[PDB]
Amino acid sequence: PVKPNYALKFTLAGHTKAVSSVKFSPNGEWLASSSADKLIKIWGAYDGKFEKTISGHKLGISDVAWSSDSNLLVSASDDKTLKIWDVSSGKCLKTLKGHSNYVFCCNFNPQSNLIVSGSFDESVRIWDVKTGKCLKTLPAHSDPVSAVHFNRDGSLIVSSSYDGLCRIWDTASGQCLKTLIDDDNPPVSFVKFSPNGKYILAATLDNTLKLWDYSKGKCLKTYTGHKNEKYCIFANFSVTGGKWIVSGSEDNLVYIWNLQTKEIVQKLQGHTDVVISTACHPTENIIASAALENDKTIKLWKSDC
Ligand SMILES: O=C(NCc1cc(Cl)cc(Cl)c1)c1cccc(Cn2ccnc2)c1
Repeated sequence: PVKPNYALKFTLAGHTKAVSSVKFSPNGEWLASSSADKLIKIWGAYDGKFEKTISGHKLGISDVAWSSDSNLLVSASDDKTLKIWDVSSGKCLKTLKGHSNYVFCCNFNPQSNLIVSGSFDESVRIWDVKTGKCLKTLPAHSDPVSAVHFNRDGSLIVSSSYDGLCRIWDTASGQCLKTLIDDDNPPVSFVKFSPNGKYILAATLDNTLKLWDYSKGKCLKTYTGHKNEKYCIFANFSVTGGKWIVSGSEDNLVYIWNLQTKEIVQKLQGHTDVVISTACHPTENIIASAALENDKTIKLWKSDC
């Protein structure tokens, strides 16, 4: 497989405002979406069929994340709070209060007993799932936080911000172990670990994605061609078939790169506004995508490799 062949299979309509994020469940059954319309929705991952709507937040939602057993959800909202949800019942189990401004990004750790979050108050907080109380507050940045992610065994946390920085945090201690500085520092709009945990993928608002060896502090790969200067766009590692890099773009397209050669191998067309979020299915060659206010739709593409 030197090139994939993703083609549209389903289009998922429902949200009455801009979509903010989409995520696949670990067991591979479901797709979850958050939106500016305060709502969370669940969809069939193979058939694109609507399942249910989960409500509660008093303002818009920017992000959502699955637990490892596909039974819980955490969400980050403009009401300065996070909420933990039981997917089956639709009940709100906990309401994480702490941040003093918009909560923008969230994630479970591999063990799924902890939750990390980033906020416009320029901080990162570590929460306990069962008690719902905050364990650590990290003075991470001097600008809004754009992304937070656990590594493979949950021992590390990576974060990014509009201040231009990427930082590695020890989960147990809460100490700052590393700070990534390039030749220049444009705002970092996204970051996350690699599946093997050796690398991080970082995006900056100068239309550029990069692969970093964080321990040795050097850039290994660079990916360009798309447009990204205003929005924090998600990016993924595609591992089920060919080894690609997936990301949205401000020109209403989904870009797919060959991880090694850094070549654009496929560009997906269909949306009518900025593509803000993408995700990759855990066992099948399926990609999900979502778009902003003028579009409001979610799309499911499938490939043979
Ligand atoms: O780009 C956005 N706002 C502009 C912005 C962001 C920050 Cl952090 C700061 C400023 Cl000043 C302006 C945006 C809004 C809603 C949903 C997502 C998708 N997403 C990405 C990560 N989590 C959700 C991105």
